[PDB]
Amino acid sequence: MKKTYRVTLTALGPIFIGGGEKLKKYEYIFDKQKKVAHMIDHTKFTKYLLE
RNA sequence: ACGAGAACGCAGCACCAGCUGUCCAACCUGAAGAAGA
Repeated sequence: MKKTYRVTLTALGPIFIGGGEKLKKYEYIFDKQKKVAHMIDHTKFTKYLLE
């Protein structure tokens, strides 16, 4: 018989699963002073470029 | 000066009426977006 089991996972360390790779900053912004990286809303990015 | 002369085997008539090319059936099975030193 089939028995379901709800599973909870707590990452003790950092866990990374990839979905894509990007080179130096083209699809994101990196403020080196504040150690903060911003990902640009790409459709709003192209609307802004058109504007 | 023919057992012969003259004489449409012709007229009207729907190969037509009823009937599902239908019934059953997962595009499915397995696979770490991942690793040197």
